[PDB]
Amino acid sequence: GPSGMILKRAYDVTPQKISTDKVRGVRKRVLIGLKDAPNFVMRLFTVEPGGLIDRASHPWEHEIFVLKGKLTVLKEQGEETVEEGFYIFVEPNEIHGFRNDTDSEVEFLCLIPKEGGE
Amino acid sequence: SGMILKRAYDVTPQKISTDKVRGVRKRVLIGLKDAPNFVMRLFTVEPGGLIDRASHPWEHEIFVLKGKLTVLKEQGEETVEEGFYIFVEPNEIHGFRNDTDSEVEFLCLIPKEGGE
Ligand SMILES: [Cu+2]
Ligand SMILES: [Cu+2]
Repeated sequence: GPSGMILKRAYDVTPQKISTDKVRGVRKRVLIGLKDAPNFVMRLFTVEPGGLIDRASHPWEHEIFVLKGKLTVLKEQGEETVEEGFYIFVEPNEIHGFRNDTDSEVEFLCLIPKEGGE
Repeated sequence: SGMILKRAYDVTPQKISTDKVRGVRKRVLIGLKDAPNFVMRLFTVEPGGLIDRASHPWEHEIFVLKGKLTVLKEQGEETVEEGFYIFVEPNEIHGFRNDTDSEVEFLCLIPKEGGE
């Protein structure tokens, strides 16, 4: 493929609104997307206060790193909150979701294999 | 289980000190034991630390978490700060240095073919 390196301020990517049956109060920046990625993509999610990524599962994993705030993680059984500096691994097909129960924006990096989209 | 939630700091850093890498610690957050496709590491570069120029047949996806990171390119260099992401194409010459007086941290993901 192509050569070179991209170095860019993540906030120079505009946050795009995500609105689906199971997602509300969320915006996403695609940092390293399908157009460039050999294998996996990098997104930066912003969860607004009260925003919800409701429980779901899908045939690919997540690798997540929490950048800002207190994130509530929804599990098959119950929930647990983590904060900036936590990582999360979600195996393929594992039930998961996220909620922001705080009054300030939560941000996390979320990487998936590119077969799962961007 | 099917979900791991952990404070990255709690993962034991590994000291690296070789002919090409000095003053660097590496945490493997999501490693080969868990990862179906790609691995997640967190590097700490001490003041004056160096990851010297190299290339390899896999990409890097990096996010700068803390500090001012000097990025070595095939020729020359570029400094970036916390809040920058870096995509290094496969085979591109790259490395890293910390010219500041405090620790620099960055997240670094590679496909599993690259090891952890
Ligand atoms: Cu998901
Ligand atoms: Cu490298």
